[PDB]
Amino acid sequence: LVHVASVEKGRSYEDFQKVYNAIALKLREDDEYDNYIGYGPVLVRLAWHISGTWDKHDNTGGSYGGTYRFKKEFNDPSNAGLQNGFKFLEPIHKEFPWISSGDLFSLGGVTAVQEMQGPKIPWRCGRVDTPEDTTPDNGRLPDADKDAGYVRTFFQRLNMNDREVVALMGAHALGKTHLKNSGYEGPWGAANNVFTNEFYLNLLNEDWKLEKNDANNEQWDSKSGYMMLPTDYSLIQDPKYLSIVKEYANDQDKFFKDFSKAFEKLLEDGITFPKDAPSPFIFKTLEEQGL
Ligand code: CCH
Repeated sequence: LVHVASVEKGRSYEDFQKVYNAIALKLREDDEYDNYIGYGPVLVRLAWHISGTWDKHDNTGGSYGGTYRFKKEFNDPSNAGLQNGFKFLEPIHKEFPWISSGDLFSLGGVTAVQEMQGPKIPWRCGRVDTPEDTTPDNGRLPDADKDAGYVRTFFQRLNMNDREVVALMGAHALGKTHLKNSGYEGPWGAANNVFTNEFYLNLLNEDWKLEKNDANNEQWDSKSGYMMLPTDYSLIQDPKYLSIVKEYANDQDKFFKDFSKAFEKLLEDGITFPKDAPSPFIFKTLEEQGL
């Protein structure tokens, strides 16, 4: 399996910037979502979910194919709640029908992060919609009631090392868990719609109590009213993870750089970019454009 990136016929950066801007404008507009959190977080999760199905062993899954659009993947239990992100993007697609699905899903994640004050994430176009037949089976996404060993092992399937894993996990500063969706309830911090290193700070500074939730699952609860998943928690239980956690808790800049690189990589896994492919684009935020 080889997935070669093929630029949408006759489209350029400017063409992408527009899709970006549309998404960005809509985020700005549809702010009531999830008790005023906004769709930022959900879009970041969508991009990660369409990308986390990848399997470095046989190259199946990953963002390339836009397979999320198919029932199999769409109805994946680990995907519960992602439909709100889809529905959000649907009109955008209608407006820009020439964009491939994988390109759209992934671009919304990039837009989200940058509009939420995150770092700039270089992005590449070229994903090609694939047939229903290429939809990976359910079960490729990670479970939350596990530990560091599970996490290390899991992430390896996507080629991510310790550092990448910790960086990537800081995405948990955003949004929250929802009982009805995953069997977990509560946010991980206070500024849930702004990109910061809050995650690490929380993990290291709160007084966490393990408790069972209404779904009968364990989670670490803080007095402040925050929560952490077992998998999140495991980042402080593991010696190697822990020092990275500390480094990020100490330097947001470092965090941002590392996050940026890992996120791109995560979104570009399983894809082959020809020599003549354009460089990755760095989009301007609304604010940078005075819009
Ligand atoms: C870089 C992206 C990223 C990584 C990587 C990543 C990795 C992990 N995630 Fe996550 N995720 C976000 C981004 C990332 N997460 C974001 C953002 C959300 C918030 C969504 C929302 O607020 O609707 C978000 C929500 C949840 C939910 C809540 C679902 C609900 O709505 O009820 C669960 C459970 C959960 C489980 C795990 C586990 C397990 C892992 C890996 O081990 N994540």
